[PDB]
Amino acid sequence: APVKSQESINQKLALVIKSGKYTLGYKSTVKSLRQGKSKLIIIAANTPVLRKSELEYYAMLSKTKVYYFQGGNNELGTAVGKLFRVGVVSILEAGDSDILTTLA
Repeated sequence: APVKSQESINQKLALVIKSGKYTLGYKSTVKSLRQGKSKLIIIAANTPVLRKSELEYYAMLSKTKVYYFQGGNNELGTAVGKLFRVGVVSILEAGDSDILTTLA
């Protein structure tokens, strides 16, 4: 999270989710990252050190990037699912906008 860009990652990631391949929620990401073919993970959820370290480990095993958006509330829920607050996300094919090569 670059200081002002809490809207930009939201907008660009929803703009991607319009047709690109994503996953939502801890088990969903963990599964999908253990499936290797991920490229970018987002953590916008109250995620402690061991929990982030596990996601970060799968983002290291898979040849992936980690993006912390850990506002301690729900700020990416806006882009992804609107209802749940746990903004833990990952993207596998951004076949829409360049997010995994610019938000890199």
